[PDB]
Amino acid sequence: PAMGGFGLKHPPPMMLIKNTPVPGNITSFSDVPVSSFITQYSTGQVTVEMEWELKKENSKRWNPEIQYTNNYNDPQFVDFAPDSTGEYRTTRPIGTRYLTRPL
Amino acid sequence: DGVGNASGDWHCDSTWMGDRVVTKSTRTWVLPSYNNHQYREIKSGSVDGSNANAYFGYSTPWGYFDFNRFHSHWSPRDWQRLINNYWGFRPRSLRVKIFNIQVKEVTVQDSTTTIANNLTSTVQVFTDDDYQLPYVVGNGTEGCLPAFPPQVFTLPQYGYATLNRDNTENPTERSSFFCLEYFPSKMLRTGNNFEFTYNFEEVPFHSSFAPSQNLFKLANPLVDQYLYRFVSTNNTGGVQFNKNLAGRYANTYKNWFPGPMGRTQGWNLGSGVNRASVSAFATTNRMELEGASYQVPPQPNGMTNNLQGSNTYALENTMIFNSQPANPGTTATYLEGNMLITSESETQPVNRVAYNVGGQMATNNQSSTTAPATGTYNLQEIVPGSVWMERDVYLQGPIWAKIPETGAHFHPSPAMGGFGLKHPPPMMLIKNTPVPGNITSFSDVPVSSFITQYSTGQVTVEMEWELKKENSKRWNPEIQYTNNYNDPQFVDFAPDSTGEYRTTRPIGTRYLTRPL
Amino acid sequence: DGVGNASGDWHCDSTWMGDRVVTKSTRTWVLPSYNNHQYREIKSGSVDGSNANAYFGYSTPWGYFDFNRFHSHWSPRDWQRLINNYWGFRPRSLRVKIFNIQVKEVTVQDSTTTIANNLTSTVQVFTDDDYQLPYVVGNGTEGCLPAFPPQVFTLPQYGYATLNRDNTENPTERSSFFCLEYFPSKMLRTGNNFEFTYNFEEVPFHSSFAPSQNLFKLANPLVDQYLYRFVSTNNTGGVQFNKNLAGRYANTYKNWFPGPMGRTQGWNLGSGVNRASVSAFATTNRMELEGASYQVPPQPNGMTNNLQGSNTYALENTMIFNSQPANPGTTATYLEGNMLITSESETQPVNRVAYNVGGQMATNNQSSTTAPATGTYNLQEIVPGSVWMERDVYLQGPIWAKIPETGAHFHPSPAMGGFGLKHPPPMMLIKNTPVPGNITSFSDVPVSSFITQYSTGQVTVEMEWELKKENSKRWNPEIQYTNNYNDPQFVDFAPDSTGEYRTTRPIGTRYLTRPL
Amino acid sequence: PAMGGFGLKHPPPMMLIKNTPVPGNITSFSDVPVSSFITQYSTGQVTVEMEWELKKENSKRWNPEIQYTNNYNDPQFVDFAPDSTGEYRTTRPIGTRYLTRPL
Repeated sequence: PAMGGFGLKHPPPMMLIKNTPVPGNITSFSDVPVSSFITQYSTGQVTVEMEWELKKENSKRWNPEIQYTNNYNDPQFVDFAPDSTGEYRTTRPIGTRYLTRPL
Repeated sequence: DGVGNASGDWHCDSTWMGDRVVTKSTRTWVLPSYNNHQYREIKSGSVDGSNANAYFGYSTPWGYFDFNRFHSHWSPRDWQRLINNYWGFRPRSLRVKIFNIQVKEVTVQDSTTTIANNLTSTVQVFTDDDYQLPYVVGNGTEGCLPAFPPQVFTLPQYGYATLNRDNTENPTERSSFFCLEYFPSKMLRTGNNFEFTYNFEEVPFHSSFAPSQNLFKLANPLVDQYLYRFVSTNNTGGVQFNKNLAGRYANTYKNWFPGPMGRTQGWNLGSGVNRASVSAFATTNRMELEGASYQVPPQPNGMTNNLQGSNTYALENTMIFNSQPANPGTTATYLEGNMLITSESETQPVNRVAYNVGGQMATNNQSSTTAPATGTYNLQEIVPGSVWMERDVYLQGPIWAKIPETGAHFHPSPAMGGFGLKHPPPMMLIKNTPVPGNITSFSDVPVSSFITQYSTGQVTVEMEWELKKENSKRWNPEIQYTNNYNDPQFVDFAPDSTGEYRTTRPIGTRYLTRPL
Repeated sequence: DGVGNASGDWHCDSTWMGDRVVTKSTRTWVLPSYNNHQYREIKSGSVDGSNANAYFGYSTPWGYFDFNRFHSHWSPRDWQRLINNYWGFRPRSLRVKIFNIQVKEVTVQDSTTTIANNLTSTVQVFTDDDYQLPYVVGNGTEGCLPAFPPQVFTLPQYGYATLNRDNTENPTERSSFFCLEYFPSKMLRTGNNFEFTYNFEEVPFHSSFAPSQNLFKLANPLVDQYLYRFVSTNNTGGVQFNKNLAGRYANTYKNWFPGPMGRTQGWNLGSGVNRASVSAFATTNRMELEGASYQVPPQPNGMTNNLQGSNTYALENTMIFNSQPANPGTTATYLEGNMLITSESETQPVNRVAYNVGGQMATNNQSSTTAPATGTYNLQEIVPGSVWMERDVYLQGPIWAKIPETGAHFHPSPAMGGFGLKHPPPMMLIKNTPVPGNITSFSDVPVSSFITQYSTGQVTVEMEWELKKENSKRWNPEIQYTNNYNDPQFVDFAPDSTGEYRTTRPIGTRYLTRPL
Repeated sequence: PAMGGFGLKHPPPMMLIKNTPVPGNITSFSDVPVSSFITQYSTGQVTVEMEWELKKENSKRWNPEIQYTNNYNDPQFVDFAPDSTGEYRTTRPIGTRYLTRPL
């Protein structure tokens, strides 16, 4: 895929969810479908557990490598943390290539 | 289990079984929803003209159980039974239980504020068993299980300070954020309960006895020493000696020395004039750290803040409690009449007096032309063959402290008293799981409207303590902690006419004596 | 073992055993001490007016064995036996042996330069089996085992380029240094030997046959197609069709297409006028990479550089060898008479001609007012149902290339021919262990005076190849590679009067034919 | 130890080495010790193999940590590598504390 990631023939199936409808007060019969419902919503918890397999880095480079590091000159707030308002901050995209390999 | 079945029972007790005693306490707690479910980054600059006051940290929406006060486990009367009969004690195990939970939803429509219970809501609970979070429990802060069992308490909010940059409110690239929802926790509905056990690591017994002898006068007052001492020079400069006589303790040779001391200022309580209109801060004992100046009460162990039968107190070497609990952030000026000022006068035979100089020593080299000169010192640290007594534990004081992980420490015994532990009883955190209000459309922006609610429940703590049996051969009767009041107007350690619990005195731990 | 016992024997051979053939080669190598035992950081700026020439890297004091040329394993006559009889072949295994080592010390005192052998000196040897080092072997560079067995060769010095910054000589924070002494190696004294085996990964057979049919004329010339084709519009604009007749290949419907092509410039060899006083570079085919322009011979697979029976060559789609080995860094201007110019004319029935346009196609939309227009193209990449022939292997050419590790590639077959391997025969590095000169005092500064020395020894390579038996039903006789010279003045592929090995022609691999 | 490292009661024993003396041409007897030797030196290889035990980092910090990283603005040469002369370069002391822990 152009946007990155794994391309799958059969990816993690979609999980759909909905609130089962509950009819309001209906006093007479009609062949026309019910259109008045009790308004409602739901909430809950969801847990996702993923196992990932890793490929161990096996280099013979002598000198030290580049690493992703928390480097900020005079931070006004901690990055990747909630600020004074409670809203989560993120000031930079973190890619994936820091280690090197000879071609 | 279910809504109409109770998840646990009430246990308050004390079971003495020889070498052990087991205490049980149950209390009723209430938990507010803190911060409205969110983390906030809290901070401060230089407050009250001191940048040691600056910090940077985080408040969380979690609350925690804190039972690190002796009165949370001991009744006044069991405490008396302990300090009048044993030479020491130490904690062995801990068992905690949270049960009978009830989540209440609060709705304030049209100023009616009705409280209904929500049978389907949860509270999350976990214990930080690997000490991965900032441990805030053993630092003399409020929010512990109350002294008196019928009292209902509010759990305090968990928060912590991390690193600030240059004594300002700003963080550093090393400041850390800990998300507590990033630990595994249990969820409890109204029929559920949480249970947790812990064993303390072998620690030394607290020493609940006072020394019956003075450290500098351990020689037999009937025999002379076979050692001599330099006493002067004759008109020509030749040195002269004199034998150390029997009972002349001012001159005998000593084998052991008193513990470390750092002079503190002494003030008079009750009768006894002090300097008028003083402002303590400017002249208190300080330690520098990262460029800032901090007060360091109660000073390090090894001194005595009071000399028996005297009203002079080295106030900063003292633990000062209030006779009652206070409201948050009070700036009232309390007087001696409101306090429970502790005294360590029963360690004076071994610990130096904090408001006096520690001794003196040679300042020059005498010769036919110069006379020997000496100069006193105000501080003196550890030397080899030094002995002192640790600070005492009070019923209204702290049981343990976590020894900071740094890889290097000396004699891990906390300044405020109690046991110093590498791995102390883990923190137990708790919070009301958030429940969203009516949300009708989708948004990628996080939900910010919740149903307001709170919880309440019971908590039981069960601690096993090991005792060290007193084994004296003293002939005459000892001093004992006793209920002695001249013309009581009310019973102490009991509820008064209003229903509020009274306590007029700090109860330490050293009544029994021992020869050195 | 010992000084007076030989550590191995001489093996040169070829053993044909049906479906397999095993070649063995032994050569004598000499190894100079490179750089005087030290690593140097080598670099270049923009040379010859091209910053694609800039680099940054390291030379090391190691040398390596390179046997990635066919003539290192095949004699001219065994090569002929292979290309006249088989349809394909592929490498199966490799076994290498280094033995009979001799370290020589060289002393030049008073211009006498005497060579003595040093019985106690070592050479270090290792193979990079995990491909942790820059693999420089399959890039058409010199220093392979020689074609002719009696020749003695010098091992080349290992060096590599890493990343340079912005087409300049400077490194980047990603440039890496590899210390080769940081791998485990064997040490060999004059009685020792080194042995190493390897198995190739299943690869496709090389195709050593030429197509006996043209790809666009696979239909039976006797039958018409049951498909029709648009041939015009009548005076009103209505469309008209015509049946595709028998043998009218210019119109039949096709199922398959020729391989990818990128137009290259065509030049005439021998007879055939070219533009006078030209400077190729300015107009050669290029690819940009990191901001620089690189020439890319021999262009990607799928084209033919020559049309059989013609003297026009798409020179940059061609492998050009020299009839003999040259000195390092020669800037001489060779003429056609000195070269061994290869031709891929036997793939013309399937591969497009590199110096011609690749075809044409619709450029507009016809209507009552506009006539259909078409435009030719100069490049065309892969389409589905495309077929082409890979480049041929020559006796004087390369056997394999390492496929670069990037996680994404298409049809890993090297432009220069041969097998593309994920994990190719590991590099074998070798160096003379340094021996310090007379050092009389201590210094923390590394020793810089060494005894000068070199080594020599024998190396044996044993490769097993698998063959694909030719299974034709052609009736008439085939084309074969044959020793045909009109009035020879010397025998080709033999030493001349001087003792130097002659080779006047590149010997490819496609003589046998097959119907498509 | 003030300079850092491990303080040992019984540290890795000292390994001493010397060239055994070889007397020059001595033609007569003397009770006086020989003082003329053949001058010589030695050389060889030395291999040291150390096993180290590690303490695995077990943090619950959320935001990213500080890491030692190869960061140079406009390098003129690779650090911790041989330069054009062949001499090994090192422009910075590399300590050991990058990870953090709550007290």
